[PDB]
Amino acid sequence: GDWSALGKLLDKVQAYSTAGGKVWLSVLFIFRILLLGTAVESAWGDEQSAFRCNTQQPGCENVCYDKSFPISHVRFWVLQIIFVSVPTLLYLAHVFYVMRKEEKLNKKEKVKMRGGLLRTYIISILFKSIFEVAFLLIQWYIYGFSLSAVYTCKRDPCPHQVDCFLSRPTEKTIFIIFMLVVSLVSLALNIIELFYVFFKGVKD
Amino acid sequence: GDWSALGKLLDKVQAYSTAGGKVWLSVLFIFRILLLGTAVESAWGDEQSAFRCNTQQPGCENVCYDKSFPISHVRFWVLQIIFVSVPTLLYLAHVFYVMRKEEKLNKKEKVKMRGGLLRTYIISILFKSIFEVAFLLIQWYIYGFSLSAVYTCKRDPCPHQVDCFLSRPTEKTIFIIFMLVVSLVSLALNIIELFYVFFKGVKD
Amino acid sequence: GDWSALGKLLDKVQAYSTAGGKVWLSVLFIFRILLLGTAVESAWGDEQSAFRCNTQQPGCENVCYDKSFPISHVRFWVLQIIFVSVPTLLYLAHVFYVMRKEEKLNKKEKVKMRGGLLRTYIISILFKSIFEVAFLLIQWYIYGFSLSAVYTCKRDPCPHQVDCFLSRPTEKTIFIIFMLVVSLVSLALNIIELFYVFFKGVKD
Amino acid sequence: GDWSALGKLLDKVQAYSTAGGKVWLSVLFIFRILLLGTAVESAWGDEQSAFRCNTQQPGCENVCYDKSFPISHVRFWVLQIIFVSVPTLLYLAHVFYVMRKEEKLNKKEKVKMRGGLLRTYIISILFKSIFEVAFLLIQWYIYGFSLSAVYTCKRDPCPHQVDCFLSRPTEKTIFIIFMLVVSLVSLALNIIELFYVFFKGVKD
Amino acid sequence: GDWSALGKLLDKVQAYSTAGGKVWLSVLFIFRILLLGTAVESAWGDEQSAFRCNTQQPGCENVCYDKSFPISHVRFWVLQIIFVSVPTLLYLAHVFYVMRKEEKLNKKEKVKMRGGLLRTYIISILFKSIFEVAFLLIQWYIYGFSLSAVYTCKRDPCPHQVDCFLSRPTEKTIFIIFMLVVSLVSLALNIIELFYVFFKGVKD
Amino acid sequence: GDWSALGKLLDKVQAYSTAGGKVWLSVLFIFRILLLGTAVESAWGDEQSAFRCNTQQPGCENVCYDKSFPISHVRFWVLQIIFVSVPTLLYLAHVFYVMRKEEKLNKKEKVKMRGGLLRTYIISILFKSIFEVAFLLIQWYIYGFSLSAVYTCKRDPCPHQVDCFLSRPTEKTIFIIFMLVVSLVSLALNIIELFYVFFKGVKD
Repeated sequence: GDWSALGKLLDKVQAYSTAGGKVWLSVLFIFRILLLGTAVESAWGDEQSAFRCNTQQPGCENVCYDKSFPISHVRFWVLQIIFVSVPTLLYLAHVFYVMRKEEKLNKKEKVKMRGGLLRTYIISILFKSIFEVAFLLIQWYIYGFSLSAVYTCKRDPCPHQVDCFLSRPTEKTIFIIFMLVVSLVSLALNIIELFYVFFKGVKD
Repeated sequence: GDWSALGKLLDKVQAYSTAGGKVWLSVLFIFRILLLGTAVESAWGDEQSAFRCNTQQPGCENVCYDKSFPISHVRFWVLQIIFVSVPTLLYLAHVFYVMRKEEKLNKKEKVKMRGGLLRTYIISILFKSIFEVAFLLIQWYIYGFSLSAVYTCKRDPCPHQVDCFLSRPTEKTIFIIFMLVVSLVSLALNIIELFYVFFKGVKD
Repeated sequence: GDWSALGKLLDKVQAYSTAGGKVWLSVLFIFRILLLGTAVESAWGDEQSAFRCNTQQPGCENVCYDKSFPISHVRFWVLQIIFVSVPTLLYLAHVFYVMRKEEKLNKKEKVKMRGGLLRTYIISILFKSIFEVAFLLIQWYIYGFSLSAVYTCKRDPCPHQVDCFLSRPTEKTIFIIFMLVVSLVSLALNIIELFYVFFKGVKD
Repeated sequence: GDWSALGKLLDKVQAYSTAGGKVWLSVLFIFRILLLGTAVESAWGDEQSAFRCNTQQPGCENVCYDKSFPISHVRFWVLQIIFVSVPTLLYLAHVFYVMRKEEKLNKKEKVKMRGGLLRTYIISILFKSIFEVAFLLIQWYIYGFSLSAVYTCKRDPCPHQVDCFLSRPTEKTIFIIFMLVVSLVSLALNIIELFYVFFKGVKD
Repeated sequence: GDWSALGKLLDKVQAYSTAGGKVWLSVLFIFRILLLGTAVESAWGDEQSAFRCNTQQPGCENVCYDKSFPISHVRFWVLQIIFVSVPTLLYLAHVFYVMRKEEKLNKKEKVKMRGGLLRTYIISILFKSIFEVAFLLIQWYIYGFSLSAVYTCKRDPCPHQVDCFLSRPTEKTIFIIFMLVVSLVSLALNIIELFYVFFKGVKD
Repeated sequence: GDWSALGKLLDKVQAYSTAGGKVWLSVLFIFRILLLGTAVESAWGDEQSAFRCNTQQPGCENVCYDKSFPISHVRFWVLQIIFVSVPTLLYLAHVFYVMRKEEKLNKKEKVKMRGGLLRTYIISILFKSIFEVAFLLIQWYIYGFSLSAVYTCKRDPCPHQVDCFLSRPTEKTIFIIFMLVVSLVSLALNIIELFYVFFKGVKD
């Protein structure tokens, strides 16, 4: 899919944010949206075609593939990258609205966070952090962080137990670890950014 | 398909609309057209190929797949997103026409909704609301909001009853719930926007 | 295929046409070219692969698929949208030529249809109307407006009669009805536009 | 393939050519390059996959498909549209070179075909005409203008005679007739353009 | 693949090169990069799928297809078009560097090849010529300029000799001849260009 | 995938870097990102489909294909081209920040590496070199630089030993050698660039 919608929006916020916001925008840009279109989208290509279980009964393969995979991981990461990118837009909307109000009000005759922009900023960073830890918790709860080559399936209308074999488990586990460590360092960067901003705000 | 037709049209209306109109345009932009191209278009890929019923008779699979699915859900959502996006264009057309008439008439020597723009605005929001509830009612009438893995098919030229097995029911039900809740909060946002505008119009 | 050839041409005519011409250009833009790329192009994907007749003889399927379908409907609509879009270009060419001649002639020292532009306008609308009714008549003559799921085929080198089963008849009939009603309201809009223009031309 | 190479070149010649050159550029633009990307490129999709002959011998199908088709028609039309578009570029190159020489020479202190531009113009139109009739003659010599559904193949390593069945003969014959009549009216337009230009050149 | 990297680079050299350089850039533009994306990329589509040898042993087909084809021809032409396009970039780099040095040095208070630009020019043309004849020599050494329909394969783990049948030999031989004659006239154009430039350089 | 993210970033650094940095940016541009989209992405197309081992047991092919290939080479090169392109961005970020600070500070009333830019420059080149040699060492440790046509597989649930046959080993080994020699000359260029810069820095 095309990812040139947000760019004409995240570029405009890359004019009047702090340096930690700029480097977080840069890592979100170059390490997630770029990685998702390039290679990790190709690896999930032959998802259901190469999947195979050892039986002769018709239609058991679809049920076992369903029970193994509630969702593919790519659409999970896309929902994650949508939900971590909503709650920073309203900060841009608020500063754009108050800049418009400033340019309206001053003519009846820089950037400095004061008054309420601190509040919007900290609740935006808090929402980003809690969405991050929520998505990571859900991914650990459902899938874990390893994929075995052999799966045991125990669902109707198949007989008692069947064995199924995936396709490319190693590469997928590698990319799962990679997206995990990217999410981890993004959370750590947000935490140290909020810590530095609060320290400078109590220092001034 | 390409979705860069309307953008050169919905951008121009994102200059002189109210804030509720701006946030509704933003959610229609980022949560529907972006979601439709990215991931939910991929999941309906192997629609008819992976579909399978348990028989030996030729050609029964096409009839049972037809009787199960009158339309795919993606084309239904595309028709929905067309019909909720027509009746806001004529508001832009009317304000563009009267702005042209203003710029023609004033030289023979902002934005403020007065006279008839209230009427066009409220009938546009009313048409959007009734189209929304009509599409949601039709989707509840035909499909429901859950998909069973096993379907029973009872059509000629197949014998009496046959069983059919779909592909990925869980992920599709998840995305159905997701589009449902997006439509619900869009309707609620339109209702509270019209309520606020009528309250300010009787307040002034 | 790419549809960004005409746009740099139909945009230029969307500067100096009447309001009925503008709304006809808008409906031709948003309801045909947009609909053709998005969803109805996907539904004709597995056209010949899913087609199947009940025999054991090799090669009968191609002959029966040929006799059922002289052309696919999508290429028929593309030829229709080409032939309804040629005879409006020469109006733009004529007004561009006479505007160039005006800008050449005036310097040797708006828009108002006078002299011959009425003639070009009415013959353009007449050609559009007769091409519309010709294409609709041909589509009714060959295909009708419904598709049965079962077809009886009676051609060599197959034996006497064979039965064939299509793929997704319901969705295709829905989209056929949709393109029909779009063509109908386009013809009605052109007729009422010409009626209004002739009434204003005899009123003045 | 992408067809946005020549456009940044045929647009520049659509500033200082005659009206017959402009309408020939317009028909070459809208009726060939647009038609080739949109629909007629889709119809040649399942070219070799759906092709089938009635035997049990391995590998005969490739030899019979080769002997039936020296080239597909689409690549033949692409070579035709390249060879009819080369010998008009050097006219633009010559007028650009002499316009550069004019702008160099005049400062040491419109368009009017005089001197040698007549010669370049008539040899360009002559080369376009002879390439057109050469390509049409070759297409009539090899293929004819009709496709039978059944073909008889008589090549080693197949036994004596075999029968082969194509895919969609009717639609392909329709598009062959269409490209033929487009080429015919292009040749007639070039001839009447050269006739009018020579008549005006002997009239002056 | 996308070929809009070099264009923003070969366009800039199409401002200050000689006329033979301009026509060589034009033929390299319109007859190679355009031809490679359009049609000849489609013909190598079903490369390995339609390939077939007559045996019952598993896996022999991959070994015989490997021994027949060290590389496909398209990737060979892509490497050729990279290696004939590197050694002209440094000429642009040198003239850009010395133009920058001129614009730096003159303000401390056209194009004319003098001093060392002759040397860079002749070694660039020499490198282009020797790379051209090297690639053509290698292509004649490995493949020849004709493809038989039947191939005899003599490799382990297949038994003694097997026969293999290609797909579309005639069309591929046609395009091989076409790329050959394009390379030949490019080499001849470079030779006559260098001859004319040296003749004018000894004439002055 | 799209590779037009970094371009709007590596272009901006191609304004104020040294000549060795410019030619390294040029070779990274034209010989890696261009080569990866064009041809070497096509050759890894039928990766798992054409792979085949000689057995009758179900599902052994996926396990043997997994044990042969931990990752495909293309995604390995993509991770390499990401990790060699991160540690040059912060140099641009630092010079942009200090140029902004210069333009802020000077108004309270070229490029010359002094103070700390030397330090950032040498640690950037050092990080690029060590990442290059690390990736090359890992590729030599896992794969080697040759691919045999026949592989012996010794994993459960297959019986004792099985033989597997790849697809196109020769072309893949050629491209492996090609990417190897490109990486080698990139490392050598970085080394001689740092040597020249340190020699000029101790010369001044």
